[PDB]
Amino acid sequence: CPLMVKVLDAVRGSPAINVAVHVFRKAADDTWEPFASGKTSESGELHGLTTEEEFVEGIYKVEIDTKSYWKALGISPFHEHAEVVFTANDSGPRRYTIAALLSPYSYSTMAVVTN
Amino acid sequence: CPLMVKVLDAVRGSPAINVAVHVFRKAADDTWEPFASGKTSESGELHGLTTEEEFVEGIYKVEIDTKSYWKALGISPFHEHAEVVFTANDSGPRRYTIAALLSPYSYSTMAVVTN
Repeated sequence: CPLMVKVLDAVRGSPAINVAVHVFRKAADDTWEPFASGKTSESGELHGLTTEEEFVEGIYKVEIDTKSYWKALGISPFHEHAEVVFTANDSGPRRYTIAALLSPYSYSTMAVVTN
Repeated sequence: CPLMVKVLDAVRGSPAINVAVHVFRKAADDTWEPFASGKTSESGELHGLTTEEEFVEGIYKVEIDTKSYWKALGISPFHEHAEVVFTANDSGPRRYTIAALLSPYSYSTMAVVTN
């Protein structure tokens, strides 16, 4: 699969489990259309979001529901959600891993694009 | 100034100068309404976006135009922009500094909130 999302918790030093993730694709009319979604696994990963056939060039948004994650742990967070917005280009490199490292008032996100 | 934005460039070890920033506020009908915009100075800072009177409670989105930054520097980055989405002023007025540390395939953002 061409798109994987990984979410980690910097407060507890753990995968961020059962985090809701929504992927959207930008439509011609510039609105965001649901594309795929899921919850992270026990390893903080969400696999299986799409297939090579379905994941065509375009602008995509990954929304990670960090607020709900923190609230279920009893912790007061700053953000409503985390967002990752990027163009998929299949000129060269074919697999995208979108990683997010969560803290209450900060987050870091990285993209690893390989093979 | 209740809202300040600070942007740094992790490739150069410097302020990220001339970075466009657009702030949106969610309206009663749930769409993102333009609220304020500006660009970072030579110190990577953006002051003057709003006033304590205008910066009412709401859900705000700070969009940092990182792709246009990397490309005005001749570089092809991953993200379209860096987004910071948060509820503001729901326990009374606060001052928010939204900071972002930029790399071509990653960024970190953090919020300092003071009363």
